[PDB]
Amino acid sequence: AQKLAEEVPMDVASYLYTGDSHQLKRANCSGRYELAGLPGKWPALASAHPSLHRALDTLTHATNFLNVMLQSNKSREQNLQDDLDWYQALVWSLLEGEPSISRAAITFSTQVFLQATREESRILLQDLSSSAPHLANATLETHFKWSPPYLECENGSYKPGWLVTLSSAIYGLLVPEFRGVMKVDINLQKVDIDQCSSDGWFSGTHKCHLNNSECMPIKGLGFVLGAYECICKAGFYHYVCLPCREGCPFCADDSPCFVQEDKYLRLAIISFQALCMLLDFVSMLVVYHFRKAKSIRASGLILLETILFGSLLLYFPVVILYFEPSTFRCILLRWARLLGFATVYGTVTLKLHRVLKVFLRVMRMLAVILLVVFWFLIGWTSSVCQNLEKQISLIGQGKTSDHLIFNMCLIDRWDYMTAVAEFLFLLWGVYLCYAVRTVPSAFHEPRYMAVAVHNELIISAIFHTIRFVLASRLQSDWMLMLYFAHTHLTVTVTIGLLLIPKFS
Amino acid sequence: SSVCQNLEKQISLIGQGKTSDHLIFNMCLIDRWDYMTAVAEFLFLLWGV
Repeated sequence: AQKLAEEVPMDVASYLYTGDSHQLKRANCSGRYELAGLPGKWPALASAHPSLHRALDTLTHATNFLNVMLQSNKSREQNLQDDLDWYQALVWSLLEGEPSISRAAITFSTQVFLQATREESRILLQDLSSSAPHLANATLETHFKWSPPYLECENGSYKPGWLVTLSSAIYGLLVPEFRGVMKVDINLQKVDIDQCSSDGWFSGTHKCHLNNSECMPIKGLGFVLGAYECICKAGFYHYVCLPCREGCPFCADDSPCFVQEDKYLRLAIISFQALCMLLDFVSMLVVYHFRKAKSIRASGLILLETILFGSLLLYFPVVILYFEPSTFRCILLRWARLLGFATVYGTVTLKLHRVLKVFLRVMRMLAVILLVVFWFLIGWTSSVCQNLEKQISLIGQGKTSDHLIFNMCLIDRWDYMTAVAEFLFLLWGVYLCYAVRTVPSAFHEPRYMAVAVHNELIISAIFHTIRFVLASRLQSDWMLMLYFAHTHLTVTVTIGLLLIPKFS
Repeated sequence: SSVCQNLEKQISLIGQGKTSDHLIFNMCLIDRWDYMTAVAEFLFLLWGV
């Protein structure tokens, strides 16, 4: 409607859309404009500047004045002596009242009329029909007469200004009739208009509807189009308002907000991780086949398969942290860590305790610490889920280093003291191995395990250290190498020292 | 540690009251930890028994 309604006035669209001197400084008009529909629905001073009210006020004052005056009894029609002076001074003061009332006429015949227009400072006035006086439209009516914006031209180029008129028909004086027509016209061209108003002058926000849309319009200049600036709300800007590439505002570009990946790297990483877990399972089967010469008695078949189930319980964290951080990730992480940890190293150290008694009842020591670890997962798990899944803190976090973003599983002071557990439960065995210093068998099994223990203490301490130190400025790739590296190092090691000799 | 490093000042507290019908009463209170505490005491003395 409004869009198709723009193909209305040729050599005026510069005066309409640009509101420009192309249709004004040089464009043959030979006709005044007409807002009888080029306005809003009708605004009728319901969508009003105050100036409308001021104009109507002076109008109605003069209207009542002349009506009651003409309603004076015995209407003489005495236009001879001085009544002409009264009407002349009246129209002078009239057009002198409004600084933007350009021309105005007043006719009274119960063809000739008084008129005046602002030349520079005086009311260029003469007893001749001018400004406005529509006896024709008053007879057609046979209230006041609203009017239309215009242009300073009837058979000429439309000069500066677009003229909106106010007009009325002089009610006569014991009945009434049409006895005159008085009307003025003011410049409806320096009149601020609103394309994005809720209701205004034919407000159409046809530049920013929804697509990250806001209209932050150009408020008051005058009767000019293209005066409704729009804003591109939280996305890109290339009359283009666009989204972001992601839920990541400040999209001066539509660039991405995440780290660059190294997928090809990650494939082989995971494959090699499966390699080690394959070796784990495989060697468990190796055990359950070849169980009948020295190793079987000195080293429990049971206790071996314990350790391997440990390693297979253990290697998960890697395959985890290739995948994305959901909160359900982090918890499995804590699960696998502590379970593989205790389940292996308990049996390890207990063998040595038994050795030490031979110097001078296994599982009824081990199931204890497995118990305590069960308890722990439960306690901490519930204390985060039931009471912190929703309320206060967030675990899976989108943390940013510098330009980019990355998700990750986060920490808590809990896992600090957990690492410290690792410290001490090894350090026991370390005391153990040290003072048990010279003690025989055809294996140097104690030297083997003691090696494991010194290894893991120093090195798993380090791994936990270099994760907790600077996690808040990590990418999601350097970390993975860390996990891969330390777990392969220490634990493939601590497999091999036990398994290697027990073939040859 | 959980208290003294996270929820000391930031978001939560313990000095805390509820109401019977429309009247006030403050106290300390609980979370899941005291639950697990109890269950440990239980099992410990079970072994003793």
